Amino acid sequence: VNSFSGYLKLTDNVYIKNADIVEEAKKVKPTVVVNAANVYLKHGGGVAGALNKATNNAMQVESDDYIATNGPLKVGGSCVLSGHNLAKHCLHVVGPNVNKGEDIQLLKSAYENFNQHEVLLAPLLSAGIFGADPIHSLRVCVDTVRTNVYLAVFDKNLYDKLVSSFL
Ligand SMILES: O=C(O)Cc1cc2ccccc2s1
Repeated sequence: VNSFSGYLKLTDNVYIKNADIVEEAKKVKPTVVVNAANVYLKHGGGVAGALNKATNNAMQVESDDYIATNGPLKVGGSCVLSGHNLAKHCLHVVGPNVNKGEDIQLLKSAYENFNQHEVLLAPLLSAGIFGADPIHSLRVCVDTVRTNVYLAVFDKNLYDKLVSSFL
């Protein structure tokens, strides 16, 4: 038993809710919140900006130190950093950005990072401003992640569409 509330069950291990991931993280304070990162950990917009804004920019300060030491992530890759005021840990995962020309085939590699954590609060990787088809991203999630994933879909209309179209 855990602390997540009002999620629809999609599969044995995947749950979904129409929720702001920031508000969800503040309420639940999960062990792991997933950030929809880029390889530079430049948290300008979307989930990264909203999460970063909610940390008062501490996520970006930590991230710049991480990049200065380690260099950029790989598309499909991840790193674990602090969750600050939102979670124990933040798993920064780089899904391919279709709007930057990145290969959508790397989405499965991105979701494999979630398997290193027993429970995660996560967004829909490569969807929204990443340019991928969110229906596809949910299918790859369900077909790749074996650990317990709580998907927070921000967009109301998109949440309804994902549930109604889910096989
Ligand atoms: O939750 C949503 O509505 C769908 C989105 C996924 C995502 C990923 C990165 C950046 C923004 C967004 S919006």
